[PDB]
Amino acid sequence: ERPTFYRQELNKTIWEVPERYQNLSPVGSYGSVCAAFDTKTGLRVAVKKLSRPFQSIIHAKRTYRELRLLKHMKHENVIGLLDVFTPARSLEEFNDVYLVTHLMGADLNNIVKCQKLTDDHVQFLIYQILRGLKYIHSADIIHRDLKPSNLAVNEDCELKILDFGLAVATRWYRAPEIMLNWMHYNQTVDIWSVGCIMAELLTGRTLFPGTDHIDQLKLILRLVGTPGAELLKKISSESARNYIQSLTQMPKMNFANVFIGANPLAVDLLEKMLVLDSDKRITAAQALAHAYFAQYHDPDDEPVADPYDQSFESRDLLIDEWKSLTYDEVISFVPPPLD
Ligand SMILES: Nc1ccc2c(NC3CC3)nc(-c3ccccc3)nc2c1
Ligand SMILES: O=C1C[C@@H](c2ccc(O)cc2)Oc2cc(O)cc(O)c21
Repeated sequence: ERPTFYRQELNKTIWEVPERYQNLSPVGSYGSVCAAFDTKTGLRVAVKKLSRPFQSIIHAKRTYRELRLLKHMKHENVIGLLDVFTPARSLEEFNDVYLVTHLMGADLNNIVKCQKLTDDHVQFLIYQILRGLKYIHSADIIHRDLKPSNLAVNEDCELKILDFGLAVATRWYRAPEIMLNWMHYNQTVDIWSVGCIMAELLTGRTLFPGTDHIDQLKLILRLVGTPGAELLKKISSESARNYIQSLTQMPKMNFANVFIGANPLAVDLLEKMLVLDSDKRITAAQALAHAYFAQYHDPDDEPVADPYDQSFESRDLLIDEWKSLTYDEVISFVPPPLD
Protein backbone atom coordinates (compact mmCIF):
# COMPACT_ATOMS: atom_id res chain seq x y z
CA GLU A 1 0.00 0.00 0.00
CA ARG A 2 2.53 2.56 1.28
CA PRO A 3 5.46 3.72 -0.87
CA THR A 4 9.09 3.80 0.31
CA PHE A 5 10.10 6.83 2.34
CA TYR A 6 13.64 8.11 2.93
CA ARG A 7 15.06 10.61 5.42
CA GLN A 8 17.36 13.64 5.31
CA GLU A 9 18.37 16.70 7.34
CA LEU A 10 17.46 19.76 5.28
CA ASN A 11 18.90 22.83 6.95
CA LYS A 12 16.98 23.94 10.06
CA THR A 13 14.66 20.90 9.87
CA ILE A 14 14.40 17.14 9.07
CA TRP A 15 12.29 15.60 6.14
CA GLU A 16 10.90 12.11 5.53
CA VAL A 17 9.30 11.92 2.06
CA PRO A 18 8.41 9.11 -0.41
CA GLU A 19 11.12 8.10 -2.93
CA ARG A 20 8.89 9.45 -5.72
CA TYR A 21 10.11 12.97 -4.69
CA GLN A 22 13.78 13.59 -5.58
CA ASN A 23 16.27 16.45 -5.38
CA LEU A 24 14.73 18.27 -2.45
CA SER A 25 16.05 21.79 -2.32
CA PRO A 26 15.09 24.53 0.19
CA VAL A 27 13.15 27.57 -1.06
CA GLY A 28 11.98 29.42 2.10
CA SER A 29 9.56 29.74 5.02
CA TYR A 30 3.40 28.09 9.42
CA GLY A 31 5.86 25.51 7.97
CA SER A 32 8.73 25.31 5.47
CA VAL A 33 8.87 24.61 1.72
CA CYS A 34 11.17 22.54 -0.52
CA ALA A 35 11.46 22.34 -4.32
CA ALA A 36 11.49 18.78 -5.72
CA PHE A 37 11.32 16.63 -8.82
CA ASP A 38 8.34 14.32 -8.97
CA THR A 39 9.41 11.15 -10.81
CA LYS A 40 5.80 10.10 -11.32
CA THR A 41 4.62 13.10 -13.37
CA GLY A 42 7.95 14.63 -14.37
CA LEU A 43 6.93 17.88 -12.66
CA ARG A 44 8.84 20.32 -10.52
CA VAL A 45 6.76 20.57 -7.30
CA ALA A 46 6.74 22.24 -3.90
CA VAL A 47 6.66 19.96 -0.83
CA LYS A 48 5.49 21.76 2.30
CA LYS A 49 6.16 20.30 5.75
CA LEU A 50 3.82 21.77 8.34
CA SER A 51 5.50 23.04 11.49
CA ARG A 52 4.08 21.23 14.60
CA PRO A 53 0.65 20.79 12.98
CA PHE A 54 -0.95 19.42 16.20
CA GLN A 55 0.74 21.41 19.02
CA SER A 56 -2.40 23.31 20.18
CA ILE A 57 -6.18 23.40 19.49
CA ILE A 58 -5.44 26.35 17.15
CA HIS A 59 -2.71 24.59 15.12
CA ALA A 60 -4.77 21.41 14.88
CA LYS A 61 -7.83 23.24 13.56
CA ARG A 62 -5.64 25.31 11.18
CA THR A 63 -3.98 22.11 9.81
CA TYR A 64 -7.43 20.56 9.26
CA ARG A 65 -8.81 23.78 7.64
CA GLU A 66 -5.87 24.09 5.33
CA LEU A 67 -6.06 20.48 4.27
CA ARG A 68 -9.86 20.70 3.59
CA LEU A 69 -9.43 23.91 1.60
CA LEU A 70 -6.65 22.59 -0.61
CA LYS A 71 -8.41 19.26 -1.27
CA HIS A 72 -11.38 21.27 -2.46
CA MET A 73 -9.72 23.83 -4.79
CA LYS A 74 -9.84 22.55 -8.41
CA HIS A 75 -9.40 25.56 -10.64
CA GLU A 76 -6.77 27.00 -12.99
CA ASN A 77 -6.23 30.20 -11.06
CA VAL A 78 -6.24 28.60 -7.58
CA ILE A 79 -3.51 26.50 -5.97
CA GLY A 80 -4.61 22.90 -5.53
CA LEU A 81 -3.34 19.66 -4.02
CA LEU A 82 -1.10 17.28 -6.01
CA ASP A 83 -0.45 15.00 -3.02
CA VAL A 84 -0.63 14.83 0.77
CA PHE A 85 1.29 12.29 2.78
CA THR A 86 2.56 11.32 6.23
CA PRO A 87 5.48 9.04 7.19
CA ALA A 88 3.08 7.55 9.88
CA ARG A 89 1.85 3.98 9.61
CA SER A 90 -1.13 4.43 11.92
CA LEU A 91 -3.20 7.14 13.64
CA GLU A 92 -1.23 6.34 16.81
CA GLU A 93 2.03 7.74 15.44
CA PHE A 94 0.46 10.42 13.14
CA ASN A 95 2.42 13.58 13.84
CA ASP A 96 3.70 15.15 10.60
CA VAL A 97 1.87 16.41 7.49
CA TYR A 98 3.29 17.15 4.09
CA LEU A 99 1.46 18.83 1.24
CA VAL A 100 2.52 18.77 -2.44
CA THR A 101 1.51 21.47 -4.88
CA HIS A 102 2.71 22.83 -8.29
CA LEU A 103 5.84 24.94 -8.00
CA MET A 104 5.63 28.44 -9.56
CA GLY A 105 8.49 30.77 -10.49
CA ALA A 106 7.84 34.03 -8.65
CA ASP A 107 5.17 35.94 -6.82
CA LEU A 108 3.52 39.14 -7.97
CA ASN A 109 5.68 41.06 -5.54
CA ASN A 110 8.70 39.94 -7.60
CA ILE A 111 7.39 41.46 -10.83
CA VAL A 112 5.99 44.90 -9.76
CA LYS A 113 8.86 45.69 -7.29
CA CYS A 114 11.48 45.66 -10.10
CA GLN A 115 9.41 47.21 -12.97
CA LYS A 116 6.10 48.56 -14.28
CA LEU A 117 3.81 46.41 -16.45
CA THR A 118 2.02 47.41 -19.64
CA ASP A 119 -1.78 47.74 -19.72
CA ASP A 120 -2.24 44.39 -21.44
CA HIS A 121 -0.29 42.60 -18.71
CA VAL A 122 -2.37 44.11 -15.88
CA GLN A 123 -5.59 43.12 -17.76
CA PHE A 124 -4.56 39.52 -17.98
CA LEU A 125 -3.16 39.32 -14.42
CA ILE A 126 -6.19 41.01 -12.75
CA TYR A 127 -8.50 39.02 -15.06
CA GLN A 128 -7.00 35.82 -13.78
CA ILE A 129 -7.32 37.00 -10.11
CA LEU A 130 -11.02 37.85 -10.56
CA ARG A 131 -11.58 34.59 -12.31
CA GLY A 132 -10.12 32.63 -9.32
CA LEU A 133 -11.96 34.84 -6.84
CA LYS A 134 -15.21 34.10 -8.66
CA TYR A 135 -14.66 30.38 -8.10
CA ILE A 136 -13.56 30.82 -4.39
CA HIS A 137 -16.46 33.17 -3.65
CA SER A 138 -18.98 30.82 -5.14
CA ALA A 139 -18.18 28.32 -2.36
CA ASP A 140 -18.78 31.01 0.32
CA ILE A 141 -15.03 31.15 1.03
CA ILE A 142 -13.50 34.58 1.66
CA HIS A 143 -9.75 34.90 1.24
CA ARG A 144 -9.04 37.90 3.59
CA ASP A 145 -5.32 38.06 2.96
CA LEU A 146 -4.98 38.93 -0.75
CA LYS A 147 -1.68 40.74 -1.45
CA PRO A 148 1.15 40.43 -4.04
CA SER A 149 3.07 37.70 -2.17
CA ASN A 150 -0.08 35.55 -2.18
CA LEU A 151 -0.25 35.56 -6.02
CA ALA A 152 2.06 33.16 -7.81
CA VAL A 153 2.90 33.83 -11.44
CA ASN A 154 4.86 31.63 -13.80
CA GLU A 155 7.07 32.74 -16.70
CA ASP A 156 3.99 32.29 -18.95
CA CYS A 157 2.15 34.97 -16.86
CA GLU A 158 -0.20 32.34 -15.60
CA LEU A 159 -1.42 33.22 -12.15
CA LYS A 160 -2.53 31.22 -9.11
CA ILE A 161 -4.01 32.38 -5.85
CA LEU A 162 -2.06 30.87 -2.93
CA ASP A 163 -3.56 30.24 0.53
CA PHE A 164 -0.36 31.41 2.41
CA GLY A 165 2.68 32.94 0.63
CA LEU A 166 6.40 33.07 1.43
CA ALA A 167 7.97 35.23 4.16
CA VAL A 168 5.36 44.58 2.35
CA ALA A 169 2.69 44.56 5.16
CA THR A 170 -0.75 42.88 5.07
CA ARG A 171 -2.64 46.01 6.10
CA TRP A 172 -1.77 47.89 2.90
CA TYR A 173 -4.36 45.74 1.01
CA ARG A 174 -7.01 45.41 3.76
CA ALA A 175 -10.50 46.77 3.28
CA PRO A 176 -11.46 49.73 5.51
CA GLU A 177 -14.34 47.79 7.12
CA ILE A 178 -11.69 45.38 8.48
CA MET A 179 -9.34 48.10 9.66
CA LEU A 180 -12.31 49.57 11.63
CA ASN A 181 -12.83 45.97 12.95
CA TRP A 182 -16.40 45.46 11.55
CA MET A 183 -17.54 41.97 12.56
CA HIS A 184 -19.86 41.44 9.59
CA TYR A 185 -17.95 42.09 6.38
CA ASN A 186 -18.56 40.10 3.20
CA GLN A 187 -16.74 38.55 0.18
CA THR A 188 -16.00 42.01 -1.33
CA VAL A 189 -13.28 42.66 1.21
CA ASP A 190 -11.38 40.61 -1.44
CA ILE A 191 -12.49 42.94 -4.27
CA TRP A 192 -11.01 45.79 -2.24
CA SER A 193 -7.59 44.00 -2.18
CA VAL A 194 -7.74 43.44 -5.97
CA GLY A 195 -8.40 47.15 -6.51
CA CYS A 196 -5.27 47.91 -4.44
CA ILE A 197 -3.27 45.30 -6.36
CA MET A 198 -4.29 46.56 -9.86
CA ALA A 199 -3.54 50.17 -8.78
CA GLU A 200 -0.05 49.08 -7.72
CA LEU A 201 0.58 47.27 -11.07
CA LEU A 202 -0.59 50.27 -13.04
CA THR A 203 1.58 52.86 -11.21
CA GLY A 204 4.41 50.87 -9.52
CA ARG A 205 3.54 52.26 -6.02
CA THR A 206 1.65 50.92 -3.03
CA LEU A 207 -1.72 52.67 -3.26
CA PHE A 208 -2.12 52.93 0.56
CA PRO A 209 1.26 52.60 2.37
CA GLY A 210 -0.03 53.15 5.93
CA THR A 211 2.37 52.93 8.87
CA ASP A 212 -0.45 51.72 11.11
CA HIS A 213 -4.19 51.11 11.16
CA ILE A 214 -5.04 54.80 11.73
CA ASP A 215 -2.60 56.09 9.10
CA GLN A 216 -4.06 53.40 6.79
CA LEU A 217 -7.59 54.78 7.20
CA LYS A 218 -6.32 58.34 6.84
CA LEU A 219 -4.71 57.37 3.49
CA ILE A 220 -7.82 55.54 2.29
CA LEU A 221 -10.36 58.30 3.04
CA ARG A 222 -8.03 60.79 1.40
CA LEU A 223 -8.62 59.12 -1.99
CA VAL A 224 -12.18 57.85 -1.55
CA GLY A 225 -13.64 60.67 0.61
CA THR A 226 -15.13 60.52 4.11
CA PRO A 227 -18.37 58.48 4.29
CA GLY A 228 -21.66 60.11 3.37
CA ALA A 229 -24.88 59.87 5.42
CA GLU A 230 -25.95 56.76 3.53
CA LEU A 231 -22.92 54.76 4.70
CA LEU A 232 -22.81 56.39 8.09
CA LYS A 233 -26.29 55.14 8.90
CA LYS A 234 -25.20 51.49 8.44
CA ILE A 235 -22.39 51.59 11.01
CA SER A 236 -23.39 49.69 14.20
CA SER A 237 -20.55 50.87 16.47
CA GLU A 238 -20.90 54.23 18.22
CA SER A 239 -17.11 54.73 18.45
CA ALA A 240 -16.29 53.97 14.81
CA ARG A 241 -19.12 56.39 13.87
CA ASN A 242 -17.51 59.00 16.16
CA TYR A 243 -13.97 58.48 14.86
CA ILE A 244 -15.20 58.70 11.25
CA GLN A 245 -17.33 61.83 11.61
CA SER A 246 -14.82 63.32 14.09
CA LEU A 247 -12.46 63.47 11.11
CA THR A 248 -12.21 66.39 8.63
CA GLN A 249 -14.68 65.88 5.75
CA MET A 250 -12.33 64.87 2.91
CA PRO A 251 -13.98 65.00 -0.55
CA LYS A 252 -13.92 62.08 -2.97
CA MET A 253 -11.09 62.37 -5.50
CA ASN A 254 -11.49 62.00 -9.24
CA PHE A 255 -9.66 58.77 -9.99
CA ALA A 256 -8.70 60.03 -13.51
CA ASN A 257 -6.47 62.65 -11.74
CA VAL A 258 -4.86 60.11 -9.44
CA PHE A 259 -4.26 57.48 -12.13
CA ILE A 260 -3.28 59.99 -14.85
CA GLY A 261 -2.74 58.41 -18.28
CA ALA A 262 -3.91 54.89 -17.39
CA ASN A 263 -6.47 53.24 -19.61
CA PRO A 264 -9.83 55.01 -18.87
CA LEU A 265 -11.39 51.54 -18.60
CA ALA A 266 -8.88 50.60 -15.88
CA VAL A 267 -9.83 53.83 -14.08
CA ASP A 268 -13.48 52.89 -14.31
CA LEU A 269 -12.99 49.40 -12.82
CA LEU A 270 -10.93 50.93 -10.01
CA GLU A 271 -13.75 53.41 -9.22
CA LYS A 272 -16.05 50.44 -8.89
CA MET A 273 -13.68 48.33 -6.74
CA LEU A 274 -12.50 50.98 -4.33
CA VAL A 275 -15.92 51.97 -2.94
CA LEU A 276 -15.74 52.56 0.82
CA ASP A 277 -19.32 51.17 1.11
CA SER A 278 -19.03 47.37 0.92
CA ASP A 279 -22.70 46.91 -0.16
CA LYS A 280 -22.03 48.83 -3.39
CA ARG A 281 -18.63 47.36 -4.31
CA ILE A 282 -18.61 45.36 -7.57
CA THR A 283 -18.39 41.55 -7.17
CA ALA A 284 -15.86 39.21 -8.85
CA ALA A 285 -18.45 37.82 -11.34
CA GLN A 286 -19.73 41.31 -12.27
CA ALA A 287 -16.16 42.59 -12.57
CA LEU A 288 -15.33 39.78 -15.06
CA ALA A 289 -18.11 41.27 -17.37
CA HIS A 290 -16.50 44.78 -17.16
CA ALA A 291 -15.38 46.37 -20.51
CA TYR A 292 -11.71 46.34 -19.35
CA PHE A 293 -11.61 42.54 -19.75
CA ALA A 294 -13.32 42.51 -23.17
CA GLN A 295 -10.43 40.57 -24.79
CA TYR A 296 -10.45 37.74 -22.14
CA HIS A 297 -13.94 37.46 -20.75
CA ASP A 298 -15.70 34.20 -21.59
CA PRO A 299 -18.80 33.36 -19.45
CA ASP A 300 -18.70 29.68 -20.51
CA ASP A 301 -15.14 29.39 -19.22
CA GLU A 302 -15.42 30.98 -15.70
CA PRO A 303 -16.72 28.08 -13.54
CA VAL A 304 -18.00 28.08 -9.98
CA ALA A 305 -17.06 25.62 -7.20
CA ASP A 306 -18.83 22.57 -5.82
CA PRO A 307 -20.59 23.08 -2.42
CA TYR A 308 -18.03 23.47 0.38
CA ASP A 309 -19.02 22.37 3.86
CA GLN A 310 -17.38 24.60 6.53
CA SER A 311 -19.71 23.73 9.42
CA PHE A 312 -16.49 22.54 11.12
CA GLU A 313 -15.41 26.16 11.55
CA SER A 314 -17.94 26.65 14.35
CA ARG A 315 -16.86 23.50 16.22
CA ASP A 316 -14.75 23.38 19.33
CA LEU A 317 -12.93 20.03 19.46
CA LEU A 318 -10.07 18.28 21.26
CA ILE A 319 -6.59 18.28 19.68
CA ASP A 320 -6.99 14.50 19.16
CA GLU A 321 -10.31 14.95 17.39
CA TRP A 322 -8.88 17.53 14.88
CA LYS A 323 -5.85 15.29 14.52
CA SER A 324 -7.99 12.28 13.67
CA LEU A 325 -10.22 14.23 11.26
CA THR A 326 -7.02 15.38 9.53
CA TYR A 327 -5.79 11.77 9.34
CA ASP A 328 -9.08 10.71 7.68
CA GLU A 329 -8.58 13.43 5.08
CA VAL A 330 -5.00 12.24 4.32
CA ILE A 331 -6.17 8.58 3.95
CA SER A 332 -9.06 9.47 1.64
CA PHE A 333 -7.07 11.78 -0.64
CA VAL A 334 -7.72 10.95 -4.32
CA PRO A 335 -4.87 12.21 -6.53
CA PRO A 336 -5.95 14.42 -9.41
CA PRO A 337 -5.52 12.69 -12.84
CA LEU A 338 -2.38 13.22 -15.00
CA ASP A 339 -2.71 15.56 -18.10
N1 LIG B 1 -23.08 48.01 5.22
C1 LIG B 1 -21.92 48.43 5.68
C2 LIG B 1 -20.99 48.94 4.79
C3 LIG B 1 -19.77 49.39 5.28
C4 LIG B 1 -19.48 49.32 6.66
C5 LIG B 1 -18.26 49.76 7.18
N2 LIG B 1 -17.32 50.28 6.39
C6 LIG B 1 -16.39 51.24 6.96
C7 LIG B 1 -16.28 52.54 6.16
C8 LIG B 1 -15.14 51.51 6.14
N3 LIG B 1 -18.03 49.67 8.51
C9 LIG B 1 -18.95 49.16 9.36
C10 LIG B 1 -18.65 49.06 10.74
C11 LIG B 1 -19.66 48.85 11.69
C12 LIG B 1 -19.34 48.74 13.05
C13 LIG B 1 -17.99 48.83 13.46
C14 LIG B 1 -16.98 49.05 12.52
C15 LIG B 1 -17.31 49.16 11.16
N4 LIG B 1 -20.14 48.72 8.88
C16 LIG B 1 -20.43 48.79 7.55
C17 LIG B 1 -21.66 48.35 7.05
O1 LIG C 1 5.15 27.39 -5.94
C1 LIG C 1 4.79 27.83 -4.85
C2 LIG C 1 3.77 27.04 -4.04
C3 LIG C 1 3.59 27.73 -2.65
C4 LIG C 1 2.82 26.79 -1.71
C5 LIG C 1 3.26 25.48 -1.51
C6 LIG C 1 2.56 24.63 -0.68
C7 LIG C 1 1.41 25.08 -0.04
O2 LIG C 1 0.74 24.24 0.78
C8 LIG C 1 0.96 26.39 -0.23
C9 LIG C 1 1.67 27.25 -1.07
O3 LIG C 1 4.89 28.22 -2.17
C10 LIG C 1 5.30 29.24 -3.00
C11 LIG C 1 5.74 30.46 -2.48
C12 LIG C 1 6.14 31.48 -3.35
O4 LIG C 1 6.58 32.67 -2.87
C13 LIG C 1 6.10 31.29 -4.73
C14 LIG C 1 5.66 30.07 -5.24
O5 LIG C 1 5.63 29.90 -6.58
C15 LIG C 1 5.27 29.05 -4.38
